[PDB]
Amino acid sequence: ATLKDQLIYNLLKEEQTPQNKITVVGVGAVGMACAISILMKDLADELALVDVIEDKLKGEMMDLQHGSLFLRTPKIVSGKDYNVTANSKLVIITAGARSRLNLVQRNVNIFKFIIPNVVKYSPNCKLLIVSNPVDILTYVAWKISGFPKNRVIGSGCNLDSARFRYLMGERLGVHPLSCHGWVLGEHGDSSVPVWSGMNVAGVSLKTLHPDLGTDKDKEQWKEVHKQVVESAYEVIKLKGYTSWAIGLSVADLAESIMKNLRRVHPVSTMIKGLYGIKDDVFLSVPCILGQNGISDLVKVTLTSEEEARLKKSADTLWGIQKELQF
Amino acid sequence: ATLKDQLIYNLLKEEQTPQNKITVVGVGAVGMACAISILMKDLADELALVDVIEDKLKGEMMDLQHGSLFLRTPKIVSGKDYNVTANSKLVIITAGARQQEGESRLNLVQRNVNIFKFIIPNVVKYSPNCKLLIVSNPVDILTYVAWKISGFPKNRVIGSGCNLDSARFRYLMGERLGVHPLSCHGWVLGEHGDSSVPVWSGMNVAGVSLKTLHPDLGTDKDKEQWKEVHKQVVESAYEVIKLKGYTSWAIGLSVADLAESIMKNLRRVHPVSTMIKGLYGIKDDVFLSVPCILGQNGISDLVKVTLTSEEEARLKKSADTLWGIQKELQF
Amino acid sequence: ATLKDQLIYNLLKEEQTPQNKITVVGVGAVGMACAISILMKDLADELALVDVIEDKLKGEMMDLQHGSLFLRTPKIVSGKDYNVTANSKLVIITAGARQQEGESRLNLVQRNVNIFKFIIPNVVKYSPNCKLLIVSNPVDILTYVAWKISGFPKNRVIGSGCNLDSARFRYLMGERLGVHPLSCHGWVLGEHGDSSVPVWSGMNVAGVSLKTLHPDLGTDKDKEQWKEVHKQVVESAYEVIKLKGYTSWAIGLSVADLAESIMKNLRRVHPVSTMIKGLYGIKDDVFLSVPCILGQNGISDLVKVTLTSEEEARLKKSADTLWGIQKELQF
Amino acid sequence: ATLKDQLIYNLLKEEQTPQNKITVVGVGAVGMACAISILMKDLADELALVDVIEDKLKGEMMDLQHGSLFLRTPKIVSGKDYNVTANSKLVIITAGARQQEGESRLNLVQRNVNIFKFIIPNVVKYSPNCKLLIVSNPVDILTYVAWKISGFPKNRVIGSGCNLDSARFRYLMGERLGVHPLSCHGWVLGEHGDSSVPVWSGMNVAGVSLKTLHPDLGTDKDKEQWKEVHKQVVESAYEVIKLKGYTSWAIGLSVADLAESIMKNLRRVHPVSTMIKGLYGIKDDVFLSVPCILGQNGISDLVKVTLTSEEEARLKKSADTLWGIQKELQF
Ligand SMILES: NC(=O)C1=CN([C@@H]2O[C@H](COP(=O)(O)OP(=O)(O)OC[C@H]3O[C@@H](n4cnc5c(N)ncnc54)[C@H](O)[C@@H]3O)[C@@H](O)[C@H]2O)C=CC1
Ligand SMILES: NC(=O)C1=CN([C@@H]2O[C@H](COP(=O)(O)OP(=O)(O)OC[C@H]3O[C@@H](n4cnc5c(N)ncnc54)[C@H](O)[C@@H]3O)[C@@H](O)[C@H]2O)C=CC1
Ligand SMILES: NC(=O)C1=CN([C@@H]2O[C@H](COP(=O)(O)OP(=O)(O)OC[C@H]3O[C@@H](n4cnc5c(N)ncnc54)[C@H](O)[C@@H]3O)[C@@H](O)[C@H]2O)C=CC1
Ligand SMILES: NC(=O)C1=CN([C@@H]2O[C@H](COP(=O)(O)OP(=O)(O)OC[C@H]3O[C@@H](n4cnc5c(N)ncnc54)[C@H](O)[C@@H]3O)[C@@H](O)[C@H]2O)C=CC1
Ligand SMILES: C[C@@H](Sc1nc(-c2ccc(Cl)c(Cl)c2)c(C#N)c(=O)[nH]1)C(=O)Nc1ccc(S(N)(=O)=O)cc1
Ligand SMILES: C[C@@H](Sc1nc(-c2ccc(Cl)c(Cl)c2)c(C#N)c(=O)[nH]1)C(=O)Nc1ccc(S(N)(=O)=O)cc1
Ligand SMILES: C[C@@H](Sc1nc(-c2ccc(Cl)c(Cl)c2)c(C#N)c(=O)[nH]1)C(=O)Nc1ccc(S(N)(=O)=O)cc1
Repeated sequence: ATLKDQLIYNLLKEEQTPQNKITVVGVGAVGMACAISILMKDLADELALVDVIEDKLKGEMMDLQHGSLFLRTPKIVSGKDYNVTANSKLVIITAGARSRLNLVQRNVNIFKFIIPNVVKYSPNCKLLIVSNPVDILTYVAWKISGFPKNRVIGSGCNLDSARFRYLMGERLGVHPLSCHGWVLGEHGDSSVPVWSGMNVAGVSLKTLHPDLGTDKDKEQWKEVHKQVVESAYEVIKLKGYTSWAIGLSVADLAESIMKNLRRVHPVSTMIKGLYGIKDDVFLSVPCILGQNGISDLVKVTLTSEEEARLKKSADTLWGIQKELQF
Repeated sequence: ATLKDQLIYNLLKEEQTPQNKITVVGVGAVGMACAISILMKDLADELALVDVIEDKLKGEMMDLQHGSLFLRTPKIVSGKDYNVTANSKLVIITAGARQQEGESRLNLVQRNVNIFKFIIPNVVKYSPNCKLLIVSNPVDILTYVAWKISGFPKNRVIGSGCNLDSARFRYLMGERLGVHPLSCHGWVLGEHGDSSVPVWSGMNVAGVSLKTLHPDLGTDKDKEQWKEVHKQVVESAYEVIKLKGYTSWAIGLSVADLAESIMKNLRRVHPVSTMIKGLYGIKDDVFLSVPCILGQNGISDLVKVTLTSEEEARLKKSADTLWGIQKELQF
Repeated sequence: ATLKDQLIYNLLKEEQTPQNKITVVGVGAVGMACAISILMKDLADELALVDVIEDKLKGEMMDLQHGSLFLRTPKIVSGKDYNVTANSKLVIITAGARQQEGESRLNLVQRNVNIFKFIIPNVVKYSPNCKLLIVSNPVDILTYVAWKISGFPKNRVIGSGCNLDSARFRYLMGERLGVHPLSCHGWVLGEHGDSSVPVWSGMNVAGVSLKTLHPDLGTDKDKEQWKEVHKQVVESAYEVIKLKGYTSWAIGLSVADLAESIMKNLRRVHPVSTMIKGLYGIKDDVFLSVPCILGQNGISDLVKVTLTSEEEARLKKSADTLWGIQKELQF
Repeated sequence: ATLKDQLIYNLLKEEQTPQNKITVVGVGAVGMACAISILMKDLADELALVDVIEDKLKGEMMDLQHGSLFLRTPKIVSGKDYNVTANSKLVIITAGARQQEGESRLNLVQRNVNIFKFIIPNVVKYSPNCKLLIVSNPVDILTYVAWKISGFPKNRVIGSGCNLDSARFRYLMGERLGVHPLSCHGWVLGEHGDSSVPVWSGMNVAGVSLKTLHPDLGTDKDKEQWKEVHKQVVESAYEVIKLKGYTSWAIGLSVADLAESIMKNLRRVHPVSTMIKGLYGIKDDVFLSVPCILGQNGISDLVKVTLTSEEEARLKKSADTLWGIQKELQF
């Protein structure tokens, strides 16, 4: 018989449906950073990669597979066909392009193909949307998939808040893990730094320093949030794109989802009902993440100005959204 | 009183050196895969990055920094100037030209040797007690070059070598046998390149010799053509390069595997590029992979593999080929 | 208008079924060491503890829970009633009675049978599809007992067997050679404890066979007395018990390693106790350790190790002894 | 030659000191919990254990060693003689007496002072530059004793203090809110144990102050009696002890978390016991818990929490009480 059969006696020939499977759709810079970060955190027992560029997709799969000895994810697969994504617990969408409106429409056209395919093979997965513009595309994925809002999550301001805490820790000489602060609302340009919640060891910086984040602030802490916004552009300008930070951010979200941790993360969720907002829009607020996606959200007390900014974002997003062609 | 002063009382200042600093030279596809892997393995308390392309360097540094919340490495720095690398315990060199589709790693010698002539003395100046881990291709030749230029004892000059080839081999073995690569044991030695040598005589699962079970294993007569598995290992980089343009993730993980053994003084055995003079009647100062014990002083010991007459001939051929190249280098 | 409602808006209250649940039955030193190791390796999303000693049980649960901030297992439960164990992927049995001075093997085994007669039906009731991992001694016999009572297929009943014996062997081997145990390979098979069998032919570093280098290895003509390494594997277990009263840490770590392969579907090879009828020469329903492929279905395959005449005879004798005892048991 | 010499060619003999060494003094339930958690977090390249009970010490050491295959800490040692602790970066003291029937609390305190009178000089002798982490109770008093005896600067003497109390508080908060403790923020400061102070103003999720949302929080008029949460923090300490006889897992995990920040120079903030003279009107040499930045040189900075008059008066009362005891201790 074969060497295998001489070496190994078989008790039974499998095979179970995937138990802890994650799919990443789009193997560009962001998708692959998510993939490697998820692999090194041992979050999945099966990883599937999808893309439309077939040679790239195969080469990325093979590169990862060659590192199998150093990982604890025993099955890595890829394909243009969504059959490879069947029974995923979590499906991460990083596909797309990176004026504006026509760009949104290009990514919407992409989602019109991707989302139905995802749902067909994993009708009960959680969807985590990373593609930009992320808040708008999370709404698009929600409408197309027909999923309940708990199962559709935008990476949203998780990255923005990580940047903010990195910058805060640099200023204070404290690890980011111990520097707490929340950036909410729209990802990117219009995000909102919640000054009232910035604290170390529960000590409110705003209470110590009333001018915190105002124009008159002798220390111009507002510049920290300015950097949060601008640093996103600077990284793209410097290396051409961003990958590592978003990959790590996404793996953190995936960790709460896959392990049912119920930690709180600022991610994009359907916010209709809050802050005078009455349109189907997705904005980041702090959400409890677990095996059922977003099960709960924190109602952050916002100032008048902060609420106004979220409202303005909602209006803008809805304005774009009600013109999109599905 | 500033906000910081209101919030935090300082007991004492003055800086201290990092305990476990790693530098990566070259922030291209390979350097950054090494960086992320090392970061996610929590091996370093400081990571330094160096490159000659200043915008790319700063951008890569910043991208990693923005991921700090999710890491356990509190300081990430970068610069074109090697002062950013001072006091490194381990310095990983990934800079230089890579082989294009259909090009041999051996075609990169002039380019990369010349780059090493600038890099290595700079590294040594700022971290005279570091271990050097060479990744740039052709890796065996460049380990020899790094060793010669640095003036380090050879224990502290390590080539990533066949750790990756052996990983690939065990991956493919595991796919054939239906076993995780961790449980499939098999060694690929010699050149990290076309002349590498699969040690059929040592392949096993649970200590059961595959060659004993299957005498034709690895030969031309083999009905299961296991030699094709080694051919796949040889061709793997070329195939991945044809498909995605370069290789990155597997070598990044391989390097982090080696870094872990060194930084944590594990004394695990890995096939890495080192001087093999004195083994198998080889008299030249040739570098290529054999199994080595890796720890805090780098390579402390070599494991002497018993090769068949056929395996030993192939290894000697690999050594002959590589020494033909090394010997013509001028320093 | 409770603080919770002011603070948190609930989107839905649904389902909430554990996806990666593990139960430990028995919270003595072994059970709790398995528990802490499993927690620190992030293997489970829910951990359940069962024992008949209620105060001890609640105390252990609370002590683990108070450490929740430092763990990534969000739900830890306990109870004397098996409803707490519902929907476990893996159920680890460390419960049983300790042998009394002068008590016969049969009397001790029978008491454990009687204990398993209460435990196993309750486990099966609540997790009909779980894998069972038996740790309780005598482990080879009690693995058989759990298989008989549960009615589970062979693949889902696993004895920790010689997993710990082999880890001890590799520690001792590593110490002699100055190599990390990860890189020292060697297999102790058959009966856990006194009658275990060291497979000298498989002992190697980097695929280099120690027996081939040193043909007297393991014999009485061996001037280096490598046989003493296996004698230490056997004696070290008793020595630890005499010194600290019990063993806990090493068994905890070994069980966590098995749980990792099972929970993550790794298909790594481990030396564990499995129903060995029809193989290695044996015709009775007995469980002994051989290298087994472990993953999400428990033991899906096993490795057929080539044994010397002596090694084979030792396994056969163990099988004869085990069946001699088992055939007298009252179920 | 020997088998070892046939198998392995040595390049280097010269060994080097362990570079990230941790010692645990006292191998009771607390000490061994600290040990296993530190081992499973890969914080140390060498672990030393010290106790006065020789058989127990050796057995614990061996049990850990036997688990080496599953660990990344290549050297574990033990001894009654403190030479085994030489060159430790961090030394964790969990050694203590047990109060006896009829014994006064002050008498028990002095018996632990007498224990430290022997331990601390020995630790200082072999690791004059280490950080001391005091866990032994009464922890705040004994941290002062260790500081006084050692002559170390305040940054290198750290009491476990309210690290555990705070972890318990966050666990309980998390249960009430249905949120992971990692995302539930709240600080218990001052004295470890009975007289600890829950800082209501700092309790939050996502930076949303519970005290602002719910002004009655932490008062007797609290319709939800959140004060009961802190009551459970103190009460649960006694309940675990009553139920299982001692506490181990939670303290061990909390100590490993502190060790992680120190060994990896993270500069995270933890509630630990430190010299507070000069704060809150306190003018005596007393150690109480406040949030401290922990890194390579121990406590480099502390956070100056804004406290209510009532909260400030509790710490002052605690300091007066502790000083009154300390001035009467016999050194
Ligand atoms: N939410 C956030 O914080 C961040 C979001 N991003 C976004 O992530 C997206 C990707 O970024 P990059 O990876 O740098 O772009 P990229 O161009 O390198 O990769 C995109 C990949 O999507 C693939 N793709 C295109 N159409 C597809 C389809 N119909 N099905 C499957 N795959 C398809 C492309 O072939 C390409 O490989 C962009 O939208 C970018 O703006 C980037 C950084 C941060
Ligand atoms: N040992 C192994 O198994 C593998 C080795 N490699 C080798 O690694 C090397 C790098 O590959 P990639 O990162 O894909 O190339 P890359 O082109 O993406 O990056 C190379 C980087 O080296 C930098 N560099 C060039 N000269 C420099 C100097 N004097 N100082 C500092 N930096 C300098 C470049 O600016 C560039 O950023 C190649 O030689 C490649 O063949 C690649 C894969 C595997
Ligand atoms: N397979 C191996 O390599 C090793 C196996 N062991 C075995 O593991 C077993 C446990 O060891 P220890 O924890 O030290 O003993 P232990 O006596 O400290 O703990 C046993 C626990 O089982 C509980 N128990 C008894 N009857 C029960 C029932 N009907 N249901 C639930 N729980 C019950 C006891 O109350 C006790 O808490 C022993 O049989 C020991 O020999 C120990 C070391 C190694
Ligand atoms: N700070 C905290 O949050 C907590 C502190 N603790 C304290 O930790 C200490 C230890 O707790 P357990 O491990 O349960 O006590 P234990 O009595 O079980 O173990 C104490 C060990 O200290 C050893 N020891 C006594 N004198 C010694 C000496 N001169 N040199 C070396 N070792 C010596 C004993 O021999 C014994 O092995 C106690 O003081 C306890 O109160 C306990 C729980 C929490
Ligand atoms: C900081 C830039 S960096 C950046 N931005 C974009 C981007 C974002 C939004 C739009 Cl509308 C367009 Cl056209 C491009 C792309 C891309 N692609 C990219 O690769 N990088 C960014 O992400 N801006 C941003 C603005 C609004 C939204 S939202 N609230 O409408 O969802 C999302 C993102
Ligand atoms: C090394 C001791 S340490 C030890 N051994 C025992 C033990 C083991 C077997 C028997 Cl038959 C008895 Cl009566 C006691 C107990 C217990 N209880 C204990 O607490 N510690 C041991 O586990 N021996 C052992 C012998 C035979 C078997 S088997 N092949 O029959 O399953 C399993 C183990
Ligand atoms: C909740 C008990 S649980 C407990 N408490 C004690 C204990 C604590 C304090 C004293 Cl003064 C005495 Cl005599 C015993 C022991 C012990 N041993 C034990 O094993 N468990 C506790 O730890 N109390 C405690 C009180 C005061 C201090 S302080 N601020 O004066 O240092 C520290 C701890």
